[PDB]
Amino acid sequence: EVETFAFQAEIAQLMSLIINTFYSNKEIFLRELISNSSDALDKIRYESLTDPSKLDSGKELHINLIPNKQDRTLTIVDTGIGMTKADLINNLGTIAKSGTKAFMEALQAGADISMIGQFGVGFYSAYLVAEKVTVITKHNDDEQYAWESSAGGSFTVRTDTGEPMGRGTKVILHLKEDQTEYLEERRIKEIVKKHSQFIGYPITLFVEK
Ligand SMILES: OCc1ccccc1Oc1ccccc1
Repeated sequence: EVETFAFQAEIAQLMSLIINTFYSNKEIFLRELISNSSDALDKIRYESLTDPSKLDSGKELHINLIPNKQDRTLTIVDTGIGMTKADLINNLGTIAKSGTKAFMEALQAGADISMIGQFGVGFYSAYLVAEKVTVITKHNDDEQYAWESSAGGSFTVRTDTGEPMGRGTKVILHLKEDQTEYLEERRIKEIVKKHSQFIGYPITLFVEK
């Protein structure tokens, strides 16, 4: 049972700008996704301060980076608050309509694409490097769902049949054929050290083979 949705016109416009604009500094996608994961981990931490049972779905608060050269995927996993089905459909918990508006007024006033995260739509920087993005998520108040989009104006949502997650979000980047440098251990390490060195949660870079 797969539901197919149209992006709001402004989000489709943001996504086409990210895909079609010539912009070499693509590596900031990882900073933006790690920052999103950190924000989601902050939220479940804050909720657990007054209700410890919110961590019954998992006490550990962390971020994992999993490259897979055979599948040509880079997966960013966190054990944050996760997203309900409603949040997934509503632009993955973002204020994407007003954020895109603010972002594009900034771009014509001297900003560049690397500043996307200041406008709440940093998730969509995934399409700097990915031809398709899958988002698997589990929130304490909902079931496990899979969101997917290859851009082109539509996304799908289905109940996830895969591995149970407990709580949190998994962003699977199906990389473009010429963006496989982001599967290389030394390149990911360099980017994490450059842009994410002060994130307040353990970031574990998995190795392969
Ligand atoms: O988990 C990071 C993440 C992944 C995909 C889309 C948005 C995300 O950012 C969140 C999600 C939920 C709460 C707060 C921030």
